[PDB]
Amino acid sequence: GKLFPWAQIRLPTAVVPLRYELSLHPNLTSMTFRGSVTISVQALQVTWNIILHSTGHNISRVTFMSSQEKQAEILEYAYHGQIAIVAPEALLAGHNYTLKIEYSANISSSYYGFYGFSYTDESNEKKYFAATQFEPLAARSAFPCFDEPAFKATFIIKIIRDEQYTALSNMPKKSSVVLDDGLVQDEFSESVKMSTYLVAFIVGEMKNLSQDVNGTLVSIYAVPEKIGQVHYALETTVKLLEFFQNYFEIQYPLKKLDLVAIPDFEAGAMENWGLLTFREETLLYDSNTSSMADRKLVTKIIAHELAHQWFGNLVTMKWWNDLWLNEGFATFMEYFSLEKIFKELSSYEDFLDARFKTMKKDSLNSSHPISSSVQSSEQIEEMFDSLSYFKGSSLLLMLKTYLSEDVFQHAVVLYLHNHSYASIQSDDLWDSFNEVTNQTLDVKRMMKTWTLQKGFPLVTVQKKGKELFIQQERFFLNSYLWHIPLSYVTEGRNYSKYQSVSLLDKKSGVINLTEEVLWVKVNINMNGYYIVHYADDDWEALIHQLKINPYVLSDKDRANLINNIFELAGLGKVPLKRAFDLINYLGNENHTAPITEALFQTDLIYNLLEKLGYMDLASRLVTRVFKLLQNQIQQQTWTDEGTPSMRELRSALLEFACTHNLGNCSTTAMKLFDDWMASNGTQSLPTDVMTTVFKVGAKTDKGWSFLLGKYISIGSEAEKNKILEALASSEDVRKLYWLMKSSLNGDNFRTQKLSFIIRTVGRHFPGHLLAWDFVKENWNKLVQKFPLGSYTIQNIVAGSTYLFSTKTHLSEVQAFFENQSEATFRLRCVQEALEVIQLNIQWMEKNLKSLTWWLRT
Ligand SMILES: *[C@@H]1O[C@H](CO)[C@@H](O[C@@H]2O[C@H](CO)[C@@H](O[C@@H]3O[C@H](CO[C@H]4O[C@H](CO[C@H]5O[C@H](CO)[C@@H](O)[C@H](O)[C@@H]5O)[C@@H](O)[C@H](O[C@H]5O[C@H](CO)[C@@H](O)[C@H](O)[C@@H]5O)[C@@H]4O)[C@@H](O)[C@H](O)[C@@H]3O)[C@H](O)[C@H]2NC(C)=O)[C@H](O)[C@H]1NC(C)=O
Ligand SMILES: *[C@@H]1O[C@H](CO)[C@@H](O[C@@H]2O[C@H](CO)[C@@H](O[C@@H]3O[C@H](CO[C@H]4O[C@H](CO)[C@@H](O)[C@H](O)[C@@H]4O)[C@@H](O)[C@H](O[C@H]4O[C@H](CO)[C@@H](O)[C@H](O)[C@@H]4O)[C@@H]3O)[C@H](O)[C@H]2NC(C)=O)[C@H](O)[C@H]1NC(C)=O
Ligand SMILES: *[C@@H]1O[C@H](CO)[C@@H](O[C@@H]2O[C@H](CO)[C@@H](O[C@@H]3O[C@H](CO[C@H]4O[C@H](CO[C@H]5O[C@H](CO)[C@@H](O)[C@H](O)[C@@H]5O)[C@@H](O)[C@H](O)[C@@H]4O)[C@@H](O)[C@H](O)[C@@H]3O)[C@H](O)[C@H]2NC(C)=O)[C@H](O)[C@H]1NC(C)=O
Ligand SMILES: *[C@@H]1O[C@H](CO)[C@@H](O[C@@H]2O[C@H](CO)[C@@H](O[C@@H]3O[C@H](CO)[C@@H](O)[C@H](O)[C@@H]3O)[C@H](O)[C@H]2NC(C)=O)[C@H](O)[C@H]1NC(C)=O
Ligand SMILES: *[C@@H]1O[C@H](CO)[C@@H](O[C@@H]2O[C@H](CO)[C@@H](O)[C@H](O)[C@H]2NC(C)=O)[C@H](O)[C@H]1NC(C)=O
Ligand SMILES: *[C@@H]1O[C@H](CO)[C@@H](O[C@@H]2O[C@H](CO)[C@@H](O)[C@H](O)[C@H]2NC(C)=O)[C@H](O)[C@H]1NC(C)=O
Ligand SMILES: *[C@@H]1O[C@H](CO)[C@@H](O[C@@H]2O[C@H](CO)[C@@H](O)[C@H](O)[C@H]2NC(C)=O)[C@H](O)[C@H]1NC(C)=O
Ligand SMILES: *[C@@H]1O[C@H](CO)[C@@H](O[C@@H]2O[C@H](CO)[C@@H](O)[C@H](O)[C@H]2NC(C)=O)[C@H](O)[C@H]1NC(C)=O
Ligand SMILES: *[C@@H]1O[C@H](CO)[C@@H](O[C@@H]2O[C@H](CO)[C@@H](O)[C@H](O)[C@H]2NC(C)=O)[C@H](O)[C@H]1NC(C)=O
Ligand SMILES: *[C@@H]1O[C@H](CO)[C@@H](O[C@@H]2O[C@H](CO)[C@@H](O)[C@H](O)[C@H]2NC(C)=O)[C@H](O)[C@H]1NC(C)=O
Ligand SMILES: O=S(=O)(Nc1cccc(-c2nnn[nH]2)c1)c1cc(Br)c(Cl)s1
Ligand SMILES: *[C@@H]1O[C@H](CO)[C@@H](O)[C@H](O)[C@H]1NC(C)=O
Ligand SMILES: *[C@@H]1O[C@H](CO)[C@@H](O)[C@H](O)[C@H]1NC(C)=O
Ligand SMILES: *[C@@H]1O[C@H](CO)[C@@H](O)[C@H](O)[C@H]1NC(C)=O
Ligand SMILES: [Zn+2]
Repeated sequence: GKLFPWAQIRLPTAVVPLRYELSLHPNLTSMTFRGSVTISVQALQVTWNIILHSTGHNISRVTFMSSQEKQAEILEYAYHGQIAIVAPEALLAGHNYTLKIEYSANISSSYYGFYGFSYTDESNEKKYFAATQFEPLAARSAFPCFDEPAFKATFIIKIIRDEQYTALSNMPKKSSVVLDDGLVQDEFSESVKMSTYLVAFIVGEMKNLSQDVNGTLVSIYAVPEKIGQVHYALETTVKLLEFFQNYFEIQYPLKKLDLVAIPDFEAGAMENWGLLTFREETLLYDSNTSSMADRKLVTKIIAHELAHQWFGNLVTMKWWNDLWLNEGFATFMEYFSLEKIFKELSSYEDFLDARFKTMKKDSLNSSHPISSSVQSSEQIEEMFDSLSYFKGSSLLLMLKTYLSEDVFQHAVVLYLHNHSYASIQSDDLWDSFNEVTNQTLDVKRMMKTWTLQKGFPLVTVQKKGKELFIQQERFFLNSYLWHIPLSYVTEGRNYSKYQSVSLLDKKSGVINLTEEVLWVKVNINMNGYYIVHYADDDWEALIHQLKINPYVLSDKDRANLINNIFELAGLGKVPLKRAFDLINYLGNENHTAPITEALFQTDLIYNLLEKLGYMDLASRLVTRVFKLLQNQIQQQTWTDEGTPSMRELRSALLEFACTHNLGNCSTTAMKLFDDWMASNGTQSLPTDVMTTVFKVGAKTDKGWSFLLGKYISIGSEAEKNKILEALASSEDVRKLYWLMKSSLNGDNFRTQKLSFIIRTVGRHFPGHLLAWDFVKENWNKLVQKFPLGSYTIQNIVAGSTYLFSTKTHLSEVQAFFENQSEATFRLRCVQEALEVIQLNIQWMEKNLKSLTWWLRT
């Protein structure tokens, strides 16, 4: 880079793009493409060079176009992904110029950038498909551009395809001219002002189902064989689109909106303006073969991706340090829209579980402020983590419960209007709230520690007569104050309940209770991003109540108490026995949210013990939890009867009983599976129990082979994923290895399912070591397919490491990562992984001998 005219990661500010015209001629059979982009730019400062982004481009020609065309010289700096155009005459300030670069390139074999893949039809024909995934930083691999989100421009896109293939892009199509040799050239209309990471184009054989919605054509695309499965998606997109245009008070601005089920896609979906793109398993749906977890997944993702058309596309963060302004808003709007127009799905259970898991991570010293400087490519990819998504929506949810829902909307609508087709940073949002409260509250001041400081506060609560003493401190095990909007509910001696709110912006304070009260619970429904720790008498009060009658608290409040007690046991604020004391109430619980959280704490302790060789202790622990839930597990029916939350409770209890061979569930499941196999896979299996039935079946070599045959045979991808979870839960190490190797190479299983497979293998005893070895031995190939730092990698590092609980393993994991580049060693997921092992070591030090005692007999 020493003879390159630019020394920094971030492009200069002296030249800005106005309009791109991109012409691509891709070849899916040779996996290459020819390109010619033409950029109109304006120079704001006198410069001799244009610094631009480009990787993997064999550039044949560069010309400064006018009348007279001037050839220009081009320099490359691949370490920074940058190229430098040397101008023949200096670019003057206040002038604009038009640049043209003709180039050729390979189509990607990764999931990043303009990538191409191959699939097999039902008629057993091989088919070719090409698609884009640019966010965060791959647009530059497709065409030269100013590949930073603040450089918003307009795009005209042109594709030369073979006539059998459809070409979609962000904007509607304008023209189609038929050329020689079976080729068409599709031209698309010029786009709105957008960032380069949103540009998208697809080439593949696809059918469509469309509906006009008030002048905007809404279409669902999929390969021809799956087109019968897009109806639900179409219905749901219409509902959410009219809900969002109403709540935001800004119409969706493009004449069409496409949603595309891509046969091979790593993310769950991508929010490209006008061309939303999804995994097949996250868009297609069939009530006959898809569980209610599947339904809810399709509807969540749609809600999330549609919300990005306003939060992210219309209004974009200036730089990736504020990614949470896109992803936090989209995740809030996803779960908010679901509670207003799809209450029945009880999506709040999903949002609550996700916040519980984000908080465990956010509690580690390897956590970062949700707004953190990032400059390196891997630092940018790592910004796509749970904090951006679920601590960002928790910040919004804390504000929405604090201020009115009406105040919140006012601020949202004002924010989006002011900043349409432009860029924003954190303070711009805190301003819009300040304007809506007519500057009474200083939102910018209150939101400071939540935005700039990692972690969350521990609120400690003690009752003294008719008052509550409240304090706050940082939640950590070896820092500024937070402005904490506190909520409490309390039951009086006349058995009357009251709730109120108070804002703790100092270290300590006293809440005046107007009466004397039986118990008190702070942080209603965990609408605040903090953990609450009670004095001993005040835990006991809440525990005594849960045994007498748990239903004076909501089911979110009860899930919150189980999560907080166990997380406070890890910290050491309460002995582990008090956690177990609390979930002894579970005999009277029959709601999903609390049972789900108890089973997770239970299963996490089981999976830890099992790896350490304490197979006896683990099993004692599940049999004690089984007795607590015995009545609930035995009521369960093997059907799809009931509300969504009851169907989800059914799957959790039958999965927990079958997995630990408790009761006769094993036997019921084997009988149902064996009758399924006799039918040759044609008998009705209830969707709710299909994971569980398959898993039991996959434990024999006959049933394993049978399941595999239908995996490569059936048309329901959601059913295929239940088969894959059952296949990957075999105890036959040869088969597990064969499953990972196969997904990694793209044969039979697609590389998109690898993270799922690796994690399933690594969760149980047979594959535990196997999965971590596959990760270590295939690290370099993994990082060819998935970018270093991205969520797929974070998910693989975490899922293969987090059940290690020995000093030896700690040093192994650390030393393996030190043998990689510093960029790899200093990845946040790698550091978080090392801290989680260290906490396992200490948790076992503190709690093992006493756990052996309460399970003695
Ligand atoms: C990327 O590089 C490619 C390599 O140079 C380039 O060339 C294209 O390559 C692909 C892949 O090989 C070809 O697609 C395949 O085409 C064949 C043959 O298609 C022709 O024949 C069929 C039917 O006749 C066949 O029938 C029997 C069995 O039925 C065969 O045994 C027999 O030998 C015959 O091949 C016919 O239906 C096709 O007609 C199509 O196109 C015409 C106009 O071109 C239309 O009138 C018609 O409606 C129809 O759409 C065709 O004449 C086929 O068997 C495969 O299934 C597959 O379709 C391309 O044909 C080939 N193109 C050319 C011009 O050579 C790619 O073009 C290049 N891509 C880009 C974007 O540049
Ligand atoms: C999760 O768990 C909670 C707690 O167990 C459930 O709530 C309970 O639901 C049961 C339903 O079986 C309730 O029991 C019902 O009692 C009703 C009337 O109670 C009055 O009368 C009894 C004596 O009969 C007194 O003890 C009491 O003080 C009341 O004054 C009955 O009407 C019900 O029987 C009905 O069904 C049968 C057969 O269908 C009919 O033949 C009858 O005519 C009658 O209509 C039933 O016995 C219990 O009271 C509830 N308790 C609480 C605390 O809520 C939730 O339902 C459960 N949730 C889920 C999703 O499973
Ligand atoms: C069960 O027993 C309880 C006993 O507390 C009964 O509830 C109380 O009922 C009495 C009589 O009706 C109420 O007394 C009245 O209170 C009026 C004030 O109402 C508003 O303020 C209350 C408290 O305000 C102070 O405290 C809070 C918390 O620190 C601060 O934020 C405020 O700024 C104040 O300093 C709220 O509880 C209430 O909902 C209103 O917001 C007052 O104007 C009247 O003149 C009278 O004094 C008493 O407020 C009730 N207490 C509570 C906690 O609700 C209940 O009725 C009994 N059960 C049955 C069935 O009757
Ligand atoms: C450099 O290139 C820019 C970009 O094209 C030129 O600026 C452009 O100027 C025209 C007007 O001369 C703008 O069009 C206007 O649009 C508004 C509303 O959309 C309309 O009311 C006007 O009647 C007019 O049509 C245009 O928006 C503006 N920029 C862009 C990005 O479109 C500029 O003139 C060129 N030359 C120089 C010396 O800078
Ligand atoms: C697939 O999409 C096309 C549009 O791209 C649909 O055919 C169009 O129908 C719309 C209204 O639904 C009209 O605005 C267009 O003029 C039609 N175009 C053509 C070329 O006929 C078609 O209906 C969609 N397929 C399904 C099954 O809905
Ligand atoms: C259906 O489309 C029309 C036209 O796009 C919408 O009317 C627009 O509403 C916005 C918001 O107030 C105005 O800024 C435009 O000027 C209106 N356009 C026209 C032509 O009147 C209409 O709101 C849409 N339907 C719904 C339910 O929102
Ligand atoms: C927690 O992590 C922080 C940073 O992630 C560590 O703080 C650094 O400590 C070194 C000590 O040599 C300093 O050079 C750095 O400046 C510190 N970073 C910051 C941001 O101040 C700290 O060591 C860790 N703490 C614990 C208890 O593990
Ligand atoms: C629109 O957004 C602009 C930012 O472009 C807001 O301007 C900020 O306003 C606050 C409070 O007045 C100031 O402290 C900032 O310094 C301003 N920023 C800039 C860059 O000027 C403006 O408040 C918003 N307008 C409306 C009508 O809401
Ligand atoms: C805490 O709340 C209690 C109950 O509302 C307050 O006690 C009341 O105080 C008012 C105002 O002085 C008196 O008129 C009543 O006689 C009291 N009621 C009862 C039932 O005792 C107390 O003043 C509050 N303290 C603070 C610091 O706000
Ligand atoms: C059970 O289902 C399987 C599909 O997994 C069937 O296997 C197919 O059978 C037909 C002919 O019967 C062949 O044309 C296909 O190629 C087979 N698919 C394969 C082997 O992957 C099987 O036939 C079904 N059982 C019965 C009794 O019909
Ligand atoms: O691949 S995703 O699984 N797809 C996806 C996209 C949007 C929202 C959700 C969601 N909603 N509720 N829970 N998750 C999931 C994922 C990527 C990153 Br970065 C995450 Cl954080 S999640
Ligand atoms: C670059 O493109 C030129 C012109 O098409 C071609 O001759 C040359 O082989 C290409 N080089 C590489 C390394 O792709
Ligand atoms: C395309 O791939 C081949 C094989 O890896 C490589 O030699 C060539 O340089 C690639 N093209 C570009 C433009 O990098
Ligand atoms: C299992 O035992 C329960 C009683 O706990 C009984 O109702 C059920 O029928 C039994 N299941 C089978 C398959 O025998
Ligand atoms: Zn998103």
